[PDB]
Amino acid sequence: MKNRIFVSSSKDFEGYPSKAIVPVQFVALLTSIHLTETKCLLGFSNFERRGDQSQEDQYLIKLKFKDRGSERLARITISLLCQYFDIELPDLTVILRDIHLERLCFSSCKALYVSKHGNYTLFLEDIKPLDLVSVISTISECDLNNSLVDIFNNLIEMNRDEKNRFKFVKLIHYDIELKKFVQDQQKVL
Amino acid sequence: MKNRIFVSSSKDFEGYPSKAIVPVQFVALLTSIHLTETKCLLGFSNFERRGDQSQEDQYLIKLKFKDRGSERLARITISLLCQYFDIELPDLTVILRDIHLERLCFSSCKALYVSKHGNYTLFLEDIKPLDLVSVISTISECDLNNSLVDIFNNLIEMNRDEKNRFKFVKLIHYDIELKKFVQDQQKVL
Repeated sequence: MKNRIFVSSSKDFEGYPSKAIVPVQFVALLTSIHLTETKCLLGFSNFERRGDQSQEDQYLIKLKFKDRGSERLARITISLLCQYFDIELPDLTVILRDIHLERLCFSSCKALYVSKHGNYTLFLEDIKPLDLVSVISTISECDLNNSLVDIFNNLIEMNRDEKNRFKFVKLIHYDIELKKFVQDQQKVL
Repeated sequence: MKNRIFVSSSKDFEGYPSKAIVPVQFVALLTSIHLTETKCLLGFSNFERRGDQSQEDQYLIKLKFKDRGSERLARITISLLCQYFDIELPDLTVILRDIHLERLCFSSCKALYVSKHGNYTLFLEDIKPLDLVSVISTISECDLNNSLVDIFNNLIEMNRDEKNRFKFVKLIHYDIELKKFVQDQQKVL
C-alpha cells in the first residue's frame, strides 16, 4: 500500500516485480482524457524521445468505476481536473487528445502499480496539478524538479524540431514569461 | 434525470414533490468538507439569515461510495476541489469546517434531489468552482448573478455584525480588490 517509489520513466516498470502492488509516483504532462460508459483513461507523458515515434501517452492511469454512483465521481474528478488547467469540457463521454499541443499541464501523480502474469496496470490514488508559473519558478530530493527540467528539455527537443506538431509559439496559455523562460537558461545551454 | 431547476434557497425543497427525482442547481459558498470511511459530505450555504441561528451548512451534498474503488475517486475529487480553492489537505478522513471564515469559495452545483417519504437527499452530479475575481467581475437568466449578489449582501450582513465569527478583514486570500469591492457599491447602498 503505502511506502512510495518515485518513477522517473515509465520504462522503469518493465523492470518491476511482475506480481506485486508498488505505490508509485511520477511527474508528467497530462496529454489525454477518455471518459466512457465503461472506463476513464488519463494519459500522461514526459516525452523521453524513445526513437521516437510515440511519446504522447506513456503513462496510462485507470479510473475504474462500476456503477451510476462511481461514474459521477469519475466525471466530477475529470471536470475538476480540466477546470484547474483551463480545459473546455462539455455540459451534462469526453475525448481529449494531445492536450500538450494547446496546454502544458504538469501533474504530480500518486498511483498504484499492480502486476499479475508479467502484465501491469496503474490505478490513480492522487493527482496534484502543478501551475505552469509554479513550475517555471521551481526552475529558477529534487526528483520532482529533475523531472520538470527533463520534461522542459524534451519540450525544447520537440519544438525546434520542425517535424513534431508541438510548438511553444502555438500554445494557448499564454504567459509572456513562457517565451522568456524558454529562450532563457534552457534553450541556450 | 436532466431538465434542471434552479434553487435560490434550500428552503425551496420543503415545497418539493416528496417522491421524485428533480435535477437541481444552486450557487453557494463551500463551507464544510467531511470524508469518512463510510461517506463524504460537502456543506454549502448562501447565509440567508434564517433567524439565525445557523447558516453554515444549509446545503449538504452526499458523495456516496461503496468500496476501495469509489473512495479513491471521492478523495481525488475532494483533493482537486480543495486545490482549486487553496485549501491545505493532508497527504496519503478530512474534517474541514467554517471554510468561509478563511476563504470565500463560491461554487456552482448541479445535484439530484431525490425524495422518499417526505425526506430528501442531494447527490452531487457536478461542482463548478468559481474564482473570487471572476465572481467580483460578475458583479461589475441572472439567477447565478442574483445569488452571488445575495450571498455577498449576506456576507456584509455577517461582517459588520460584531457578533458573528466571519470577518472580511480576517480572510486569508487576500486580494486588495476585495477591500475595494466590499467598500464599494455593496456596503454603501
